[PDB]
Order: sequence, then C-alpha cells, then structure tokens
Amino acid sequence: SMNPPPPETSNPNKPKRQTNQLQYLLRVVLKTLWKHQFAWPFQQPVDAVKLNLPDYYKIIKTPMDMGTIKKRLENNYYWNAQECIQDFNTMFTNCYIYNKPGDDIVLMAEALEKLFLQKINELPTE
Ligand SMILES: Cc1cc(/N=N/c2ccc(S(=O)(=O)Nc3ccccn3)cc2)c(N)c(C)c1O
Repeated sequence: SMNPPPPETSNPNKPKRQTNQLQYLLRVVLKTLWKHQFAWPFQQPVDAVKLNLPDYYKIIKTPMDMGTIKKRLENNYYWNAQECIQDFNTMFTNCYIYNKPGDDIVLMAEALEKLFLQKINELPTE
C-alpha cells in the first residue's frame, strides 16, 4: 500500500487571521514539544511504507502530526485555537488507538501529551 497524501497545510479559500492564542500555540506549545526528546515520532506524518505498518491507514483515518500542525500554524490555516488543539489531540489519540499500553511510543506520547496539556492550561486570553 502507498501512504496517503499528507494532510493539507494551506488553503487560499479559507480566511486568515493571527490571534494571541494561535501565536502561543506556535511559539510556545508547538516549539516546546518540537524540541522535546520524545518529539521525534511525531514530527512528520507516519510513513507506513518506510516503517512497515501496512494496517496503519486501515485503522487510522484521521492522521495528524506536528510537522503538519507546524505548517498549518505557519500558513494561518487555523482560524480558531481550538482547531489546532484538536489536531494535537487527534495526533495523540491516533497513537493510543494503534499502539498498546506499555509500548515505548505510547509512553512517549503520554509524556508529550502531559506537557501539551500543561501549556494549554497557560493559553492567554481571547
Ligand atoms: C506516531 C507513530 C510514529 C511511529 N514512528 N515514527 C518514527 C519517526 C521517525 C523515525 S527516525 O526517522 O527513524 N528517527 C529516529 C529513530 C529512532 C530514534 C530517534 N529518531 C522512526 C519512527 C510509529 N512507528 C508509530 C506506530 C506511531 O504510532
């Protein structure tokens, strides 16, 4: 099986804006997670071909990753902070669906998610 195309990251038919929350999500949240020691599985779409995961895209229909999120932020793809937050949550959830408790990748997701949630608790005002 081929990989699916990656998620879209730019669309000139959507309106654009910068908000203080979206700024925080790129400059604080995304950049803090990106440099973490456990970021590496999450920095690009899951390459099911290269990683020998032939059922990955049979199970995961809404793939998401932080490379995609970073590009979406940088391209003003998101209008609402919640859309971005949702993408992070999808990314974690997919990892929990496909993998099992105690897998190394799950433990890495958990740690990154706890950090994510801490930072989201510190989002500034609308
Ligand atoms: C999200 C997710 C990601 C997964 N793998 N992601 C990977 C992402 C990148 C690599 S890498 O370029 O070899 N870089 C490495 C490999 C090992 C250690 C540090 N960096 C390997 C795997 C994976 N195998 C599953 C099952 C997942 O659910």
